Amino acid sequence: VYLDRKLLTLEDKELGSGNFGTVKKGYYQMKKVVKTVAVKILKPALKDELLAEANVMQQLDNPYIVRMIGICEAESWMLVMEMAELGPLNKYLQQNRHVKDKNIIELVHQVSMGMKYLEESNFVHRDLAARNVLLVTQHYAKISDFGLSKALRADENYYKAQWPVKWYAPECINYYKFSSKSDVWSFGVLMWEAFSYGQKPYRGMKGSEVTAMLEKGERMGCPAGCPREMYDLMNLCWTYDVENRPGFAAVELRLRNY
Ligand SMILES: Nc1cncc(-c2cn3ccnc3c(Nc3ccc(N4CCN(C5COC5)CC4)cc3)n2)n1
Repeated sequence: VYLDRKLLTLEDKELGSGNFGTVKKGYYQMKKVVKTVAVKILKPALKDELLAEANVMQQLDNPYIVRMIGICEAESWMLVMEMAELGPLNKYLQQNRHVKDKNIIELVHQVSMGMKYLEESNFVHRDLAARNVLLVTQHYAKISDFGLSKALRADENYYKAQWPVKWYAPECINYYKFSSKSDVWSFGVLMWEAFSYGQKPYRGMKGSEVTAMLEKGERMGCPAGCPREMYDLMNLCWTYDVENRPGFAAVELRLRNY
């Protein structure tokens, strides 16, 4: 899974950044054709964290998950992935307010299929948000940013940590337990973000203020122009009790029929 640095050419402009360091556009010389790529370039536990991210991506093979090309150890550690040219979903929608709601449903349904696969694979994403959905085209979305993801043990359906608070279900905040159902709650917030054309959720509120609101049974309101069925699904994703909240099979199934 180890790439040749001479076969990788990086562009100076940067696509994004994270605690890991920077993301740059590049080109990798494949078997004959050259492939456009996005490269995460490492800036102390980050190397192990980047390698863990690569380990998850190596195991995943689904049309709605960003594909990794490989890793390269050169001037810095690099995670080379196929390029999703149109970038993060939230920024795209902030700049393209005329996408049809039908178009949004198609994109959020694609996200549920990638997440259904991840759930079937017993991986939890733990960072599912509109900023981590990338557009290949306006009609093809892929899930990215597996830096926090975990492979669940064969005998448990959750990972217990020893944070993007606004995307986390109550059981994550209160008990530190992350499951596919926790990702479902995030998917509900992601849906809200998508239908709000990339506005931030719980605008102007502290994480502790968000937690108090949810405990009161309050939820974000319906974004302007959002179809009732999609708001209803969001509310179902925001079911307080992990046991009664739907899984991705149920979410994906509802989205497919709609
Ligand atoms: N963890 C992070 C943090 N940041 C980025 C990424 C990231 C990861 N990936 C994996 C595959 N593909 C991508 C990708 N792709 C991308 C494509 C286009 C843009 N945009 C840059 C700004 N641009 C304006 C400046 O000129 C117009 C709009 C398009 C950004 C990212 N990004 N991962």
